[PDB]
Amino acid sequence: EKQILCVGLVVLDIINVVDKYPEEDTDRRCLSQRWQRGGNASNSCTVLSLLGARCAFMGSLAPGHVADFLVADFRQRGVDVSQVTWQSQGDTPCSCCIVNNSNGSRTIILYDTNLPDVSAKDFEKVDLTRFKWIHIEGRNASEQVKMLQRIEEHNAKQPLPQKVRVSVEIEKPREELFQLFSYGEVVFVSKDVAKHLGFQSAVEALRGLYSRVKKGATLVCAWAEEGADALGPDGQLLHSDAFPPPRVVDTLGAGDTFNASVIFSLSKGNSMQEALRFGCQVAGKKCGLQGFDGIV
Amino acid sequence: EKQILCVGLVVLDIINVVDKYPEEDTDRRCLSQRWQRGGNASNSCTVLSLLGARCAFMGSLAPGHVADFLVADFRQRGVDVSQVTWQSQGDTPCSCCIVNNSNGSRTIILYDTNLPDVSAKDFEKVDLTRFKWIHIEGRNASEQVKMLQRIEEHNAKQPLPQKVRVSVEIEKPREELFQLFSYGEVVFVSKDVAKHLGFQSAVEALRGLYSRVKKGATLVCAWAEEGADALGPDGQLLHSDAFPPPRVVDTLGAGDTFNASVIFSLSKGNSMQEALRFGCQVAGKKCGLQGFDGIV
Ligand SMILES: Nc1ncnc2c1ncn2[C@@H]1O[C@H](COP(=O)(O)OP(=O)(O)O)[C@@H](O)[C@H]1O
Ligand SMILES: Nc1ncnc2c1ncn2[C@@H]1O[C@H](COP(=O)(O)OP(=O)(O)O)[C@@H](O)[C@H]1O
Ligand SMILES: OC[C@H]1O[C@](O)(CO)[C@@H](O)[C@@H]1O
Ligand SMILES: OC[C@H]1O[C@](O)(CO)[C@@H](O)[C@@H]1O
Repeated sequence: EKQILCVGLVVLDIINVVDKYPEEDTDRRCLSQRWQRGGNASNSCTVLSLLGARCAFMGSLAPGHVADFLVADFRQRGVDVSQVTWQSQGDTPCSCCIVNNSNGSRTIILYDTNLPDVSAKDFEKVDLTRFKWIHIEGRNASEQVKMLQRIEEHNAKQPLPQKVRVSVEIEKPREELFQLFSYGEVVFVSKDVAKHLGFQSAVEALRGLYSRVKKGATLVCAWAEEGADALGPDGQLLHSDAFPPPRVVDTLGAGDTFNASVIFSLSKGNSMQEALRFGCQVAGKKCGLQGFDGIV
Repeated sequence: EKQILCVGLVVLDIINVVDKYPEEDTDRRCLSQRWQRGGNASNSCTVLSLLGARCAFMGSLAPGHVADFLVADFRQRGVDVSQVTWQSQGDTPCSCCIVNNSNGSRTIILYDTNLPDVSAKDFEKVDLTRFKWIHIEGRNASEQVKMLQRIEEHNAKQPLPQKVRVSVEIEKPREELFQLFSYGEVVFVSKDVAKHLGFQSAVEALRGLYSRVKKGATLVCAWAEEGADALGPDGQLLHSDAFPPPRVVDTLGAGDTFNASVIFSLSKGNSMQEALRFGCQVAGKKCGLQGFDGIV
C-alpha cells in the first residue's frame, strides 16, 4: 500500500522526431510529433508506474491547457498528484525537443522560466507514513535540504521496518545543489556534475566524491552508453555495462528511466549490483523506443 | 455587417525565441516561448480582426487540448468559427518554430500530417450572402475549385453591389494548386511558386504568369524584403518597397499579414497601388514585433 514519492519538476515535452536536423531558416515536415509528460521526477513516476509500483508526484503546476494535459496524463498512469503545489498564476514550462532518428541525437529547447518549486512549507504537509521511498530531484536546494531533514527527524522516531528510504538526484552542475550530497541513502550524480567537479570517468567520480555522501549511503554515477557505476559503504566499486538497443532512437528520459528502475529494484530488496544491472537494462530498452510505454 | 471569410489551415504554433540556433544534441533555455494560433488563412483572420474587419474562418479541427486553445484564441479575436469542420478524431496539427533573435531567421518544424481539409460539400452549406470577400488558401485544389465555381454561380445572380469578391493564395509549388490561378479577382502567388515556374524576380513572375489568371484579375507577388509587386488588367506593373523594421525579430506570418492587409485595403475601396503599399507597411511593422497584436 505504501507508495514511492518523487519530488521535482514536471514539464510538457513537445517532441519532434526528424530524419535530419532542421536547417536554420527552413520549413520541413517532421516524421512524427507528440505531446509527452516530462521532467525528471515526473518521468521517474511514469517508469515506476509502468514497473508496477504505486507512486506519487510532488511538483508545481499552474492553470492552463498545459497543466490540463499533464494532469490527465498523470491520471492515466495512476500517479497521485494530490500534493502538487498549484500556483495561482504562471506558465507551466514546456520543452521543445528535436529527436534526430538518423543519429539518435536529442536536442532540448528548455522553457525560459519555471514555476516556483515545491517549498519546505509545502512538503511539511505531506503524510510521510504514506511512502516507503521518497526521491528528490535536486532543484531548490535550500528548501529541499529542509525537506530531507524533516524525513530524517521522522525516521528517527520510526522502527527499522517503517523508516522511509530516501534518494536524491544531483544532475545540474550548480554549486548550491551540492549541499544535497550529504542526504539520502542513494545519491544519483550526473556525468555533467562529475566532470564539473573534475572527474572524467564514473570510477574516478565515485572515488573522488564518496566523502561527500552521508554515512552508509551509496553513490551512483550513470555514464550514458558506458553504463553505470556505484560505490557504497562496503567499499566495492560496482559497474554494469549499458544494454544498448539495436538502434538508438529516443534517449529523452533515459536517465529518469535508470533512476526509477534502480529505485524500483532496491525497493524490492535487490542488491545494488542487481539494481544497477536492472537500471541499465530498462533504460537501454527505453532508448530503442519512443516514450516510456514500450518498456513494459 | 458583411464579413470576410478565409478558408484554409489553422495550426498551433509553439514558437521558441532563441539568441542562437540550437546546437544539435544539447539543452539550452530559450529567451521566450509562446503558444500562437497559426496557419495561413487563420493568421490572415487575426490581422483582419486587428485591422477592424469582421471576419470568419473555415478550416478543420479535431477535439483535444490543441483545438481548445485555438477555439479560445479565435473567440478572443472575435473570429467566427461556426463553419469550422469538426473531425470526429485526429490530431490538430502543431508547428514547432525556432525564431533566432540575433539574425531574424525563422525555422518551422511542420506537423507530419494534417486533418482533412474543408470539402466542397462543407463549403456548400455556407451562406455566401454573409460575406463581401472570400479568401481561399490553396490547399486541396480539386475541392477548392468547386468552392470557387459555387461562388461564381452565386455572383452571376447578384447585382454589382452584392457580388462576393474572391482572392486565392498559391503558396506551395505543387502542380495541383496551379488550377487555382484562373479563379478570383486577386491571386497571391508566392516567391517559391514563381521560382518553381522559372521566374527569379517578382516582375518576371507577373509578366510570365499573368496569362493564367481570370479575365480582369490582378496577380500579386510578394518578394520578402524586396517588397511586393502586382499586375492587373490595366497593364501597369506596380511595386512597393518593403518597410523593414529597425530590427527584424519575427517574420512568422509576415506573408499572411501582407495578404490580409491587401484584402483589407482593397475591401475599403483603395487602389491596388495603395493596397500594395499598405500591405508592405503592415507586414514590415509586424516583422519588428512578436506575433500580430502590436501592429494595431
Ligand atoms: N545512448 C545510449 N545507449 C545505451 N544506453 C544508454 C544511452 N544513454 C543512456 N543509456 C542508459 O541510460 C542510463 C543513464 O544515462 P544518462 O547518461 O544519465 O542519461 P540522460 O541522457 O538521460 O541523462 C545509462 O546508465 C544507460 O543505462
Ligand atoms: N525580412 C523582411 N523584412 C522586411 N519586410 C518583410 C520581410 N519579409 C517579409 N516582409 C514583408 O512581408 C511581405 C510578404 O513576404 P513573404 O515573402 O511572402 O512572407 P513569408 O516569409 O511569410 O512568406 C513582403 O512583401 C514585405 O512587405
Ligand atoms: O530538464 C528537463 C528535461 O529533461 C527531461 O526531464 C528529460 O530528462 C525532459 O522530460 C525535460 O524536458
Ligand atoms: O505552413 C504553416 C505555417 O505557416 C504559418 O501559417 C505562417 O505563415 C504558420 O503559422 C504555420 O506554422
